[PDB]
Amino acid sequence: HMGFRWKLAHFRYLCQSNALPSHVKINVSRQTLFEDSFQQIMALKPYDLRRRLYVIFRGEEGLDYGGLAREWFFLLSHEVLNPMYCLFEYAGKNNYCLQINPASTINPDHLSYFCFIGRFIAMALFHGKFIDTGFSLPFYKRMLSKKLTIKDLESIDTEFYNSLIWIRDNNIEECGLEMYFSVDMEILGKVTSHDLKLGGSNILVTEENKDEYIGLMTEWRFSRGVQEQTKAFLDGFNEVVPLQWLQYFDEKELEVMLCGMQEVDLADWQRNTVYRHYTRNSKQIIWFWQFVKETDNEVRMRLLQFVTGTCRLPLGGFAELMGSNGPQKFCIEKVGKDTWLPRSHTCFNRLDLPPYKSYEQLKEKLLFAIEETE
Repeated sequence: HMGFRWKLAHFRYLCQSNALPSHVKINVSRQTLFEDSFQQIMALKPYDLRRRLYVIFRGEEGLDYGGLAREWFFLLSHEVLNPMYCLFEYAGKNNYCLQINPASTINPDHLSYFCFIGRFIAMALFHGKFIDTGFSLPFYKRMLSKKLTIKDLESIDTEFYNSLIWIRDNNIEECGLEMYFSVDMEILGKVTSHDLKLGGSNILVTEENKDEYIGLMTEWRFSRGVQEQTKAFLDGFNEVVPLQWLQYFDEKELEVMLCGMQEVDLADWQRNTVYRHYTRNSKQIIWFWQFVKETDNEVRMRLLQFVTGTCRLPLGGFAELMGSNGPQKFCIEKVGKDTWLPRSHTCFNRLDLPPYKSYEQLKEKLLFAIEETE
């Protein structure tokens, strides 16, 4: 968003100064890639991954170049991320980035594999290698130890989000009663209970606490069924790249560091945008497009994650954007008044754009929302 270039160079320098001598060799077959990569990497010390890397596919091919590193991180990235291994699964369907599968527990060694994946993604970052990862912004928030907001919820469970929203800005009734600081959970035949805090199953939710309740229910919704997995992943990543080295980045910057910056096709974007209470002839829309045309590609990318929840576009361009209902094109809807700030609903690839009075005001308001979002 701003001094991102500086933060990036700073990270690069940090990795360079921490580089370790000698090297590590990785011998894997083009179709046993996942399993052998796992065995070899886990048999090495985590700091060994900070040494030079020599990946020799014993599909016993070419001669030389970190093009194989790039291919490896690319390939393995799709294998580890492939839901066929039961570690990760897909989000809002038939879409694409991914989520830690609560049922990974089937594999009794899933935690060993999550540690491996964490080491591998930290390794990619340490060597400035890009991966086709599908991690969500909130997962990145977790990596950075940034508290999840109720907005983050909106992009994961619209139903859960709607109930917590009501509980928030609204006093308990005509729809509300007794709720406690516990959750009476999922997957297992027991009919049991989980406390959100010490003795929580006995603490009634009131019109004074409810704010902590909301906080605790949000975090629980994100890590439910995946706490162990998440911890295993972060511990592995941390041994290779200390999470502290990332403290200056926000979740949107972290995503870009892993997938890489890409150019946005403005014509594809414009012809595949839909509108609500706005038209291509609305002055606000004419200004919106003039604004996207004028700014940096980095601003464009931040705007995409603000609205869609990611900087990555599916194969096929904007015409293929998906929601949790199937087709969900980029949408701009008019709301509130010119004094409001723009807002978004990533689950719907929707931007709420107040009817501003001038280009300058639109520009100023969008930029603030795009960068200052937190």
